[PDB]
Amino acid sequence: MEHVAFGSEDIENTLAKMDDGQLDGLAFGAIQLDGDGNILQYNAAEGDITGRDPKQVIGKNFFKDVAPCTDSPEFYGKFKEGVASGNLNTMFEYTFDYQMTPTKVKVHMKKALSGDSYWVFVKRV
Ligand SMILES: *C(=O)/C=C\c1ccc(O)cc1
Repeated sequence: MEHVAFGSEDIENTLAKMDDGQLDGLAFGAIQLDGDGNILQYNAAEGDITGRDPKQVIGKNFFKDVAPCTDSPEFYGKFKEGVASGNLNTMFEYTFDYQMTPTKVKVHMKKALSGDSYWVFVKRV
């Protein structure tokens, strides 16, 4: 288990040194999106929550194909705004319900230390 807490203020610095292998050790879901919403990373933990096979969704558009239930002003709206503005740090509850049992979750989104990469952290509530 990779000892990193959900909601840590310096999470993006800590996660900068993790490979996909290390990323699977987190106690929470972690997805890495590019500026266009394509999945660059998607760890085992999130997969436990959504049922998705991590290595299968990589390279696919999240908002378009993986998780259409996040295609809303309440989720997709903030991401694109964050991307545009060049910064993002927001926390809010949500419910994933596409092709799965409705699961109330907490979502944390924040720009990565990298230029055009963005994190989506997910935990059960
Ligand atoms: C809403 O988000 C529904 C499903 C879903 C699919 C994939 C991932 O990663 C999260 C949620």
